[PDB]
Amino acid sequence: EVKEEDAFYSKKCKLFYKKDNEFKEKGIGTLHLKPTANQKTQLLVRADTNLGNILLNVLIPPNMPCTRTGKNNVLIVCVPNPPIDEKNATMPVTMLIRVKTSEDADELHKILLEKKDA
Repeated sequence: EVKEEDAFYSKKCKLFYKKDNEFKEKGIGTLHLKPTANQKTQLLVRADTNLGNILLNVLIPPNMPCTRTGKNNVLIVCVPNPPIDEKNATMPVTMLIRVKTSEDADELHKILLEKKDA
């Protein structure tokens, strides 16, 4: 039987932001998608390491572009919280999520589209 959990979509993955035409590992952790007080979806990512620190906590906006790269890779434009850049703080940054199975990637991208739809 399937256990109960707040987050409907939970899978391990690695975050990576684009800085100076390069990708830097933000921090290994697991993504947790769960509904918020509002009709919107809240995005949260817990650190894989023992230390349970928030890697990225933001709210899926109404307008968000999607970019599916490779087979098991996924890219999305969103505001990093906390923000890495001080000047571009307001402006979002490119983030890439590398999953274990190319299957998880597709699903992850698909869901998002639906989440942003409503």
